[PDB]
Amino acid sequence: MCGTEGPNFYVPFSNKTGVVRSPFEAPQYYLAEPWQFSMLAAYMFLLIMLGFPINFLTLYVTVQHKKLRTPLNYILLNLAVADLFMVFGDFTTTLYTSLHGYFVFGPTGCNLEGFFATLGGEIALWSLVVLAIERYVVVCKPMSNFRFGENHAIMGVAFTWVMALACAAPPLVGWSRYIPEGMQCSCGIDYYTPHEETNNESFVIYMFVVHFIIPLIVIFFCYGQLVFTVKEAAAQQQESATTQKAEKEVTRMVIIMVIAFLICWLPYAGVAFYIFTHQGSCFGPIFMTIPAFFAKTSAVYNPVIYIMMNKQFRNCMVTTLCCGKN
Amino acid sequence: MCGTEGPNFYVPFSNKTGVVRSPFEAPQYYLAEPWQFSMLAAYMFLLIMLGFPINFLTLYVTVQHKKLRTPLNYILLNLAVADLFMVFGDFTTTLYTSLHGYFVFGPTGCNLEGFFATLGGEIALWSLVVLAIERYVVVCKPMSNFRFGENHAIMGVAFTWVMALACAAPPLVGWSRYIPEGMQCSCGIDYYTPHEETNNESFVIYMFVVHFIIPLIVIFFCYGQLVFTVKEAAAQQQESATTQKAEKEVTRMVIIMVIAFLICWLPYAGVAFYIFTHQGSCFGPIFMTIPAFFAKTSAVYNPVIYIMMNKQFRNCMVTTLCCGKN
Ligand SMILES: *[C@@H]1O[C@H](CO)[C@@H](O[C@@H]2O[C@H](CO)[C@@H](O[C@@H]3O[C@H](CO)[C@@H](O)[C@H](O[C@H]4O[C@H](CO)[C@@H](O)[C@H](O)[C@@H]4O)[C@@H]3O)[C@H](O)[C@H]2NC(C)=O)[C@H](O)[C@H]1NC(C)=O
Ligand SMILES: *[C@@H]1O[C@H](CO)[C@@H](O[C@@H]2O[C@H](CO)[C@@H](O[C@@H]3O[C@H](CO)[C@@H](O)[C@H](O[C@H]4O[C@H](CO)[C@@H](O)[C@H](O)[C@@H]4O)[C@@H]3O)[C@H](O)[C@H]2NC(C)=O)[C@H](O)[C@H]1NC(C)=O
Ligand SMILES: CCCCCCCCO[C@@H]1O[C@H](CO)[C@@H](O)[C@H](O)[C@H]1O
Ligand SMILES: CCCCCCCCO[C@@H]1O[C@H](CO)[C@@H](O)[C@H](O)[C@H]1O
Ligand SMILES: *C(=O)CCCCCCCCCCCCCCC
Ligand SMILES: *C(=O)CCCCCCCCCCCCCCC
Repeated sequence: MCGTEGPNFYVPFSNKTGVVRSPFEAPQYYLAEPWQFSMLAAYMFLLIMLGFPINFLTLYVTVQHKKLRTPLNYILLNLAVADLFMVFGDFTTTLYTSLHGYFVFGPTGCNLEGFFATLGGEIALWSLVVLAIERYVVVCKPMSNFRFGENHAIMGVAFTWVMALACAAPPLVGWSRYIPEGMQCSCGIDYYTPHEETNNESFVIYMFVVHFIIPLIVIFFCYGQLVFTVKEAAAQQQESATTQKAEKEVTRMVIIMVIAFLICWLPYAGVAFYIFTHQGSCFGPIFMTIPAFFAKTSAVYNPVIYIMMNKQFRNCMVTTLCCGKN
Repeated sequence: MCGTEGPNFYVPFSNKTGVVRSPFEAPQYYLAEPWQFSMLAAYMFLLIMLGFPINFLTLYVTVQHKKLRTPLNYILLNLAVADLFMVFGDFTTTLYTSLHGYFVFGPTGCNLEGFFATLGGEIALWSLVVLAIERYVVVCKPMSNFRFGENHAIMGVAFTWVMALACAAPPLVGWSRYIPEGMQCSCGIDYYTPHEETNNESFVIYMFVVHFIIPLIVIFFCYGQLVFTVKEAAAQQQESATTQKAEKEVTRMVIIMVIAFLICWLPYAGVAFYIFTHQGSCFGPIFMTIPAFFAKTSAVYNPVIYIMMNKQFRNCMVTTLCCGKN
């Protein structure tokens, strides 16, 4: 028996020595050295310092450039706000609590911080999904005589909110639950503990399917079709060298988008799966931190991929940074 | 009497309570809370995470692009290596010692770490100086029938090394000295203490003049003349719109370069001056950290200004990041 448990938590450490305390009450420095708690904080510092400017800039530059506000960009803006929730509801809090060596906000603080930290990265997730669907619709033109417009773009955004609530809201009401995780400075969904009172098991499956498999499939299909439609067109168009460039560009970019999605969600998926099927086994606090390290950083690399590498967004950004010129 | 002193150090705190320990021996958590030591470490993390890629990339991209290696770029490469010394000899060490709450490497560790941390930012300093001189020489053509070439560029680089040793080497031999500074996790020149055995006073003046005033003057003169020569040419050339752009660009860039130089060196200068003329007065550990916060970060913003905003370097960089294309 690998850890110690209580009404609202599970500490990944054995109380055989009597040292273990509530992660809501005293420091966890038996889980990890304090410098490791600092490093956790250092990381949380990095992600704020990078995540905030680049995501906030996105909103800001949109306000400055009329060229940018187009129904197809609505979802990208959604991404940037979602990333901000991640930045404030998650990274900063965790910067704060890590520096105490435990989650100082108690169980309600855990529900809140967990809800927003989940709501943030889930909106971001479904945004990447919705974007792919639209680009598929717009570029592949699967349904004839359909022009994508502002009203569709709204639903696409609202869809992310519904889907993200369909994930983050249930633990607040008793399907799974939020508990401190890893080094116990941050709160997340309990996918690793078979807590029957909240039916944690049925939820992790529902998560694995609806919030992982569905996204992975949609994202592959949609972009799959795209790299098809575009490679097709170029082969029928070879007298055009620009067109040849375009097909090249798009492919590369989709490879990046697809790889990026995996780097973000694979570890959380691989780990959740492994634990589910390895149930008798002991999983340390740091290791539990790893798939989180991966997903959290997406709040930096997503807008670099999806915004900064965008021709339109970058120029407006470069213009604004340089105070109106260039 | 504001602090406590010992053979190799000065702690900015009063031993009237008997709590003060050697910064080479035990934690300084009476100087500042531990979370503040973490934050110091977080900052040191930021500067490595940003400072290393962008400075190392510079060296690397030069290796990949023949277009870049030109005598006028030698000094820029010097800048990037100097910034690296700052990154490894300073930021990482300080990341390490901060996490102990004192300088764990003892006085010899203090001499080393101080020497390299000084040598780094001083090479960087004189690089910005040398660059300005060359650009003045090349653009203003003050001396007729002179073409700048590889051999001049070498001396320019070597000059930075001589000048930086003319600064960093004396404290190792008894003109001033290296002691832990601020929160006592890092070592620097002792400009704040009137330690007569090493003649700290005559050195801070020599520093203030030779390593601050001289740089400030040269940098203003040289770039002053440049924004003159270029504004002159455009006024005589107005039928050319490109030329009009150029004069605009250069001016803006010099404003940035000049402002940047001040942001880096003004606080260290203002503080050193104030302390010199305010000698009876007490200066806290954190405040002593401030002008260092400013100068250290230049290891990030200098190569952004001087390298990434360079048309030539950026493109090669953008090419290399994207794995040969675009
Ligand atoms: C991990 O292990 C440690 C050790 O098992 C455990 O800490 C212990 O918790 C109990 C509470 O359940 C503490 O017991 C108290 O001890 C003090 C005496 O110093 C008293 O204040 C308390 O007495 C009251 O309660 C007793 C019965 O529960 C009655 O006998 C008495 O009349 C009072 O009503 C009580 O004995 C105990 O001190 C700690 N021990 C240590 C070493 O901290 C901890 O709870 C575990 N962690 C987790 C995560 O569950
Ligand atoms: C800031 O203040 C504190 C308090 O003033 C100061 O720490 C003290 O340093 C002295 C050493 O100079 C320590 O004295 C030792 O105490 C222990 C007893 O616990 C003994 O090991 C030592 O005895 C030897 O030395 C004595 C004379 O120096 C002889 O009488 C004896 O025979 C032995 O030779 C010695 O007394 C003292 O314990 C600490 N006190 C505290 C509270 O830590 C500290 O040095 C100051 N910091 C700085 C930066 O200078
Ligand atoms: C940058 C934001 C910094 C926020 C405050 C960090 C405060 C850490 O606070 C410290 O936590 C310790 C337990 O670990 C307590 O014992 C100390 O009394 C408490 O001061
Ligand atoms: C990322 C690099 C982390 C390097 C190691 C940091 C080690 C901090 O180490 C700790 O310092 C304490 C005093 O402050 C000592 O009391 C502890 O015993 C020691 O483990
Ligand atoms: C060849 O095609 C290599 C191409 C792709 C490079 C894509 C880089 C995206 C980087 C996003 C930001 C990542 C780091 C975030 C750190 C917190
Ligand atoms: C109008 O001209 C505003 C123009 C200048 C912006 C120049 C920005 C340079 C930034 C360099 C890197 C700074 C941050 C380093 C953080 C560690």
